[PDB]
Amino acid sequence: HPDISVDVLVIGAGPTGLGAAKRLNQIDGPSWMIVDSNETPGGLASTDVTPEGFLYDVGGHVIFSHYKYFDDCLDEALPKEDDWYTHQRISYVRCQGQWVPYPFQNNISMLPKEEQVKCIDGMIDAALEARVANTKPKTFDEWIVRMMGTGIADLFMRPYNFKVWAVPTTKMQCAWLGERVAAPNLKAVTTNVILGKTAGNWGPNATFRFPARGGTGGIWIAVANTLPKEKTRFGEKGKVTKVNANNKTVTLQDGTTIGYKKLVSTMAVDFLAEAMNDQELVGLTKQLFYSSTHVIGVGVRGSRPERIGDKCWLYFPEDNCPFYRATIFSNYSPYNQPEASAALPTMQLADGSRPQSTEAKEGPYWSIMLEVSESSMKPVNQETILADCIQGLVNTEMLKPTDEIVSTYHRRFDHGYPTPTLEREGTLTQILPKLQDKDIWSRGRFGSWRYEVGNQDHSFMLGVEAVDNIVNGAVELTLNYPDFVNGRQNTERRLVDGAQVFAKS
Amino acid sequence: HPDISVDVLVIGAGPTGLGAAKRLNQIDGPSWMIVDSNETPGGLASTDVTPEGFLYDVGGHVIFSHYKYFDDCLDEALPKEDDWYTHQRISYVRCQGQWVPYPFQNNISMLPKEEQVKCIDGMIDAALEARVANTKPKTFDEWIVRMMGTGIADLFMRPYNFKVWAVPTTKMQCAWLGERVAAPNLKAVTTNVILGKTAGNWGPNATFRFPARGGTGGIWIAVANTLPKEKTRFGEKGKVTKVNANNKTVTLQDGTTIGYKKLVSTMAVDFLAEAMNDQELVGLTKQLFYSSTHVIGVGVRGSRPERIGDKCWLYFPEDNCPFYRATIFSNYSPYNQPEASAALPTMQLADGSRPQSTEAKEGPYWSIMLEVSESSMKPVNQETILADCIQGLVNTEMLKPTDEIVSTYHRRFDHGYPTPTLEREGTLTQILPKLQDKDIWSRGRFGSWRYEVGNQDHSFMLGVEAVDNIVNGAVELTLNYPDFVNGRQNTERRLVDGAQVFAK
Amino acid sequence: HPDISVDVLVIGAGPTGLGAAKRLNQIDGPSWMIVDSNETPGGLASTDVTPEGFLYDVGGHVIFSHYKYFDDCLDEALPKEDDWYTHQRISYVRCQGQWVPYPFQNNISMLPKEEQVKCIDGMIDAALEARVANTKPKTFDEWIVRMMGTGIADLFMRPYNFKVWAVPTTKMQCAWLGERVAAPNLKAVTTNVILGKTAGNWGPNATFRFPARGGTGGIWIAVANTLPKEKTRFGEKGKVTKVNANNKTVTLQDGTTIGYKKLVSTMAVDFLAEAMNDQELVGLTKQLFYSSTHVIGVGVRGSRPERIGDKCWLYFPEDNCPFYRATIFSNYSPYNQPEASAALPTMQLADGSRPQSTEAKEGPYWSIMLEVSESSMKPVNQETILADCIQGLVNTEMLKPTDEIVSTYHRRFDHGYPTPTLEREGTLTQILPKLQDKDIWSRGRFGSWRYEVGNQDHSFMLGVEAVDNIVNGAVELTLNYPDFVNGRQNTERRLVDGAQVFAK
Amino acid sequence: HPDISVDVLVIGAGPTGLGAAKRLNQIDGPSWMIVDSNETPGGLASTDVTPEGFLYDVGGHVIFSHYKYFDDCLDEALPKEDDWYTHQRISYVRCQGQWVPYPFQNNISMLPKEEQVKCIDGMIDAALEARVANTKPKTFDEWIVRMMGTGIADLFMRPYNFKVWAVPTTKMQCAWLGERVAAPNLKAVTTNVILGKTAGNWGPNATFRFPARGGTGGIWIAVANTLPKEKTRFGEKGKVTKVNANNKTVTLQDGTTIGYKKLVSTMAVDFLAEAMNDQELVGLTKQLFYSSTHVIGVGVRGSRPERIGDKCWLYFPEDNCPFYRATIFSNYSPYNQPEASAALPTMQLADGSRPQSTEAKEGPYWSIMLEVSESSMKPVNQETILADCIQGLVNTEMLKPTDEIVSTYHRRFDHGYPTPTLEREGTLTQILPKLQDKDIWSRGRFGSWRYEVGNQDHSFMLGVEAVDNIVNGAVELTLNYPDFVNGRQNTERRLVDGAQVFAK
Repeated sequence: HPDISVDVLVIGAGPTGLGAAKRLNQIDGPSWMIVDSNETPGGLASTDVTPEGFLYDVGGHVIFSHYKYFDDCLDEALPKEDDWYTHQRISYVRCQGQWVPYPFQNNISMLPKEEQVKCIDGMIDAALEARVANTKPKTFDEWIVRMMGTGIADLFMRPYNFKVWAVPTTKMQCAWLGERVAAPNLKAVTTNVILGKTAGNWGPNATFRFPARGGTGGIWIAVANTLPKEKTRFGEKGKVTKVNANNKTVTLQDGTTIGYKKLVSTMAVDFLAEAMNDQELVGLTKQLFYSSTHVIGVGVRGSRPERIGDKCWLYFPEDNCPFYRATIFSNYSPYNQPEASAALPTMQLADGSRPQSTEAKEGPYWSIMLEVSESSMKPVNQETILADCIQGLVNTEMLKPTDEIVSTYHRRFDHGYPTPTLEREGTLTQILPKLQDKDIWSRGRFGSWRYEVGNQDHSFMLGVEAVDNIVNGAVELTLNYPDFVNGRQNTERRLVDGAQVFAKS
Repeated sequence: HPDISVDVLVIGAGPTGLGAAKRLNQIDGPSWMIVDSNETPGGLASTDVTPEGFLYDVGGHVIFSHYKYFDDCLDEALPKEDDWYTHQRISYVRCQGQWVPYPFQNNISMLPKEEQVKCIDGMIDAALEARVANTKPKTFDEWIVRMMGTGIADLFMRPYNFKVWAVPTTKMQCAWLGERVAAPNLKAVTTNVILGKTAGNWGPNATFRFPARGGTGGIWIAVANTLPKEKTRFGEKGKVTKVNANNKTVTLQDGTTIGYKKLVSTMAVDFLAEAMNDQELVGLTKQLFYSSTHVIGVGVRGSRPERIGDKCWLYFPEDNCPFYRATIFSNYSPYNQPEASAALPTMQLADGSRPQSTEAKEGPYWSIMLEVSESSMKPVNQETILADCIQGLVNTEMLKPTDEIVSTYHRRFDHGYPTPTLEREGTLTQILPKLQDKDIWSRGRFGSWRYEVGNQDHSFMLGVEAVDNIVNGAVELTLNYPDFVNGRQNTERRLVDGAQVFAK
Repeated sequence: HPDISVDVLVIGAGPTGLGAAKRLNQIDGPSWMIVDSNETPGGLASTDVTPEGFLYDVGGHVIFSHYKYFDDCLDEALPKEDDWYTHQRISYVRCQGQWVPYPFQNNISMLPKEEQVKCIDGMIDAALEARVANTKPKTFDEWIVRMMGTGIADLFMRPYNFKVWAVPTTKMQCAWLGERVAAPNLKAVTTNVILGKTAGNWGPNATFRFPARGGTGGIWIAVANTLPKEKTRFGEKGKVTKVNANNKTVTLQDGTTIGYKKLVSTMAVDFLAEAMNDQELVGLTKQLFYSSTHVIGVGVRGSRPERIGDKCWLYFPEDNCPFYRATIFSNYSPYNQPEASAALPTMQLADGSRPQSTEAKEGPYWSIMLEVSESSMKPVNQETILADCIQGLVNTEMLKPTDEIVSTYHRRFDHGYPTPTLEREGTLTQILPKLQDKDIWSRGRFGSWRYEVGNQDHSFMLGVEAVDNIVNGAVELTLNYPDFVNGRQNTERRLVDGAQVFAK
Repeated sequence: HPDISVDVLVIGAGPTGLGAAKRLNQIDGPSWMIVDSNETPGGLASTDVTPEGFLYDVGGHVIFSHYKYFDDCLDEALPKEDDWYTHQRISYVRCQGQWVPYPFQNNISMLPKEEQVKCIDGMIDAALEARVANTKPKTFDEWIVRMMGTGIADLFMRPYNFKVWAVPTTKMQCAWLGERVAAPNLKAVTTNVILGKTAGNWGPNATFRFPARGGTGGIWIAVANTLPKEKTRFGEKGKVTKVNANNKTVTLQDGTTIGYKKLVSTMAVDFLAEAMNDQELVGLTKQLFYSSTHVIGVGVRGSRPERIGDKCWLYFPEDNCPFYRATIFSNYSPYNQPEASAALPTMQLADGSRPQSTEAKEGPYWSIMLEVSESSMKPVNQETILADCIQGLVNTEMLKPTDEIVSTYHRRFDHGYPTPTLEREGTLTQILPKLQDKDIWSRGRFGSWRYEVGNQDHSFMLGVEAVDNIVNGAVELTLNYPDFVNGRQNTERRLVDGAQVFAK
């Protein structure tokens, strides 16, 4: 008999595990327990802070919720109106010395005329081909070129996606992008070129909310806090080392054994296979491809520069900088960096030179967060990446050579992005049924390895739906039908359902 | 304070209400109650019997299940292997003196060659057009011509569908038919013509199961039997006469009042509106269109004729008979008609004449079930419809003039088919949400009026999913995404879920 | 026995008839003569002069030669270098206050950005439709929209062409436009829009040459001058009044009879039918359609305005003026109007006011030539059309209100354009072969009624090829295959062929 | 000064040179002479005879005339109705043991069903592709697959054309096939399949006429006989050995020199270049591809076998025989072989064995004429080809092993077909204008090297038109616009034109 026994054991307390736990706790039927090897819940949705007081998420983290249930839990966790800040979804593509409003194709009036001609000519070819198309695109690359035409694809989506995924667009699938037909909106694009007009895809109703304090990681701490503490086990005490799927027993690092009837595993599925000592699953899961993420944070002295303005996130297809995306994290919340009266010495100037004075001075401060990808196809020199990113900041005109840097941050995350390669589904449809046959619901960004349902809200719901499948026979819609859950507002499932209402009387 | 109070009240004990009841009874959380004006549950999935012992369902009833939950409840209700008979899904189209295996277009090799030419030419036009199509069809008719071409459409789907829906194909939407692109499989059609082959869409894996006894109605009586009797109110005592949506109170015919928190109503939504005395809802529901169904049953003396054989259901596009579909109901089960030893006099010959003898004679017996549609666009002479059907049976060579008829059945069901008119959705998206905001889940063949999810399994699951939405925040998938539930095996929800397992 | 007998009689001495005559004269085999009711040859390619000394062609006449034969004869007729002026083919469309270089679609960068959007959107639609099109356009209108899209069609080709043809574009065929597929060059149009480029279809190698003196009429007088006079009969003496096709006899105004073996008739075919007293043919020819042309000329005091510059011809789609086309005729030759030292009083200002001073002042002078169409579907008030045109010149900013007009000209030509109606070919198929069988070669702008081969060179060659068919069994290529002759440099036939070289 | 001088010198008295001569003789203007290395006029349109009396053309020669002028000259040459025989254009494709009527695709009902399925499926692919095609095919091969689809292309046109051209279909252009859009008539093909119908493209309307005597060679002998003898120089005396283009002098075998103003050369343009000793042209003409033709004749004892019947010519795509085409030459005229009473010994049986008796026996007789192509890409063993052809006849069931062969004929023609390779035009547009600059009209099957205008009627007209260009400035339409001349009835040019009528 094992040290402790529950009906449903949840491994991991990132958004996915927390979702499983939130639904288990709501149902309050079967006994359950959630473990995590980290004392702080949140997983990849956590937040670090430098010794100098600059918070950084694990790269740009921006919530768009497809589910009311997710909204219910965020609201419960952070209920005050000043627990959040609201911003418009402002993004740009850095291209040939310009900040081009997203979406790129609707804004190429900013490029030289000769290049506009090439772009439009390419999209004309794409529109004429789309008119007689009778096949679906088979690769990400085909999808890109059919949507954009060659000239536009070459400027942004092709080089950008390589810098993101660290694999060529020709080696990726495109089903994950959804069911929308790959075809240009030629009229929209030429209309903006003719009018000499720019237009981003944001406005008063295209907004997101960011937590006032603690960064994204604050959300999950708050959510976790709403669970019964005695049913949680976070820290070294909660680190799983072995899973005997046959005995439905899990062994933690401190030797504790847990018996379960159903397992919800949100750890990376390749780590699960190793922990199960299953050679067959180990074999299969090493067929899955992923990239690592280097997050670099740069704290800068001064009020926010006019040139940065209200920008939120930014895309970098060009090769004059190593990052694919930058986030003006200081725009998300004034509490993401020290207040103006806090004193910090300048560490270096943006151009790498030493400051004239070593003395500590006041702010105000602003803050840039950058992401660099790494794969077996795209190596990252960890000893020079910070300095190279900072050089990239000068090259892209985000910093002047003279800008004062008061804080740096660099961290490498081994499992960053699960790759939508051509082979992914072929591999997943062998792995998941084998785990399912053992009453193991492997779910999450790396639990189920599906980027298209790999955001915070998706992950959370993957955990919720896993519990709902386990207990109520619910369809696991997010897991199996990304296009379905993404094409609708999911209003039916709520933090308070009829069940708990009727029970309370 | 009303006479009774329950958390969830279910109106109607046809397949839909029974689904609601079964899910409620499984969850066993909220209190609930199910009422019906009929002593026998089943609704349009019931079975009648003539005084001579011939059973008849409400027209051809053949189950194809999309849901394990449904199978679970059917197995629970009728657990024995001898409770069921298995049959292949054998259907034909009567056309120009021949029985053409379904699907029609794959079997036009049976028609005269000149006609095959016309058919193939039309489908060639449809293929070339589909090659450059970039719009979806907007009407049932357009959908048909794009799938089949003009020649084929005119031979079967066009005239047949008018006989079924009792409204022209140009007046119906086509979304209900699924997301599949409207375009011909030219190669499969020409291949069969070239090889001179016929081929039905059945075989050892395209089967269905039919209850050994009591006809389709027997399923629902047995499913109803698994419910706690004290939670059911069936008969005149359970006939709903008034619904007060404001006070969440229902009043039965015998004056009984029932308070509810949530209402699952499976009666026809136009009847519900009337019971609510809600004049706005009455106006909206009057915008919906439906056809009535005449079910005609004919019991015949003799061993099953070889010309009939293993046929199960049959389609009739042509003018020489008023029915759109016939079912050889005696093939579905030997208990659908009297044993051979049963003595019965001949009532008439199939040509309409009086029999030579009035003496009761033995069988064996076989049995034909026919359906005729009626609507405001397609009236039917009620007084002659039986005799017209019988003459139709002679015209199509299903009966010989000399065949001996020993039993007849005819019943008109006012609400037969909810019609997928062009207008249906615009009207429903006004009705269903308005009812929803009053905490009324109106669901089922006429409860929510969507034929594409209007079979027994769909109906049953509409009831299940309505309860599951009310209690467990489930998505009402069947109701809102026909294409979704119909395109997969719905395996997740079972009669015993983790919930009930952990409970013990 | 008739007064005169020749092998080949040529009726009419405009370009077509003179073509016939030049070929007959070069071959110098069969006997022949040529008649015309006018003393001065040239037909609709003649030139008038006002009492004030301003020349006017019969509307805008610009030669583009598709044939070396035609060149040879023009060079023979006018061999001196200073017999000609050369100009670039500079044309513009007047639109929304702007002179838009031709071709219009390549120059819409001159219009407001909002107009450009509408034009490009329209042309995108046409490009996507052209990608799947598998029929040819049936009407001029279809052809226009397929080529240009709606937005561009509506700004220029549609309204302009109604103003020209005096019938709606929907009533005309489109084969006469040639064999090019009706489809937009979307890339070329969008590229010029993107670059903000304008670009005319002219330059150092897109030129025309114009006669130094006598206007276009000078060419035909001089070509006619190369024929032997005794084979000509021009004036009242040569007016044909009767054609007896069966007796191969023609009667002149003065009673002279001329017998012929072959007849080349270049007068309007409807006139020919009347002269033939052939009611079958009168009936048929009356089915053809044509428009009348009002040629208005305006002589203006002053040096050529900068706003006018080197413009040659100009198109006017808009309804702020009655003319469809203006020509800056004073740009074609300095001898189209008086010398600067010539004194002329001002007849009126462009604003319509007439000054009290009759003082004759000197020049220099410039000149505008205008055309207004008339037909049964578009009447023209002959009494006001001059003043309306002049006000149109003010509306389009060709003239200032204060400009001083020193000469006016207005003449109506009954047969102006032979219209390419939908019915034209059907009707000509009944007419031309009927005449052919009577040994009558009816040819020319109204002789054979085909506008696409109705220019001076085409006409000339229709006459040449008629003779060549009569004498040498040549194919009448220009008559039957406009697309053929228009798509190549016709170099083979020359004023001096091998036959004449060897004969020496 | 040269031994003899003329305005126009014609080299070669095949159809092309004879066409030039006929027109010169008719015009009777410039002086002229025609020479040939062969005492008998006709070139590749001549006829041989075996010692046993069996006539053979240079392969199957069947006249389809596109020109009235050609008809005129043939009718002049052989004016009696009994100078000609008329036959329907009857042809078949030998495929998988069947004689499939031409055109092949309309008759695939004769093939096994599973193969019909493959053919139709391929043509369906081609039809759907043609529906969205926006390019012209670039190779003969692409043109074939677009017309026929893969399956049909593979059975006939692909393998057959390799056997004809002795180069792959992928190495040939396709413009020579005309302007017709490359697309299948899918309905025509499916219809005959569905109906199980076969039908050739012949009937009482589709006929040809063949000379009663002397084979095709007899036409040209008779036409040449209409020329003034004194203006012809045929035989060893007429063999051109040198051409001095600069001096405009030709040198014959016997040393005679002829001066000309204009040269119409109908010899192979590669031999012309050699005779001109022009190294630039010799290099260019060596870039032209051509195949050699082997003609095999087989005379057989017996009345015409039923299996052969009224067949005229036959196509052989398959590898079980070396010939690409066979002609039942004995069907063209009873005078193409000895009369029945003529006695001839049997030379061998079809299976190659000796006859039982070596004595002469009577007919009747019939006759097969066969064509085998040869090129650098496809060698022919000259020593075994006769035997291989005869075996092919047995393999194709044209001869029984027992049939008695009474005559054999074999002859190799080095210049057989001028090949429409991808490069042909690039080369010819360099060669022809250079010759044209030296007043040399190089014209004919190998004179101008264009197969699509390489028949007897085209060749004749190439010469006629060459003269007409030289003397009358006519356009050379046949030479430059094959599609134009082949798409019309050319009725204008006659053996007696107006010119000759007016002269008398």
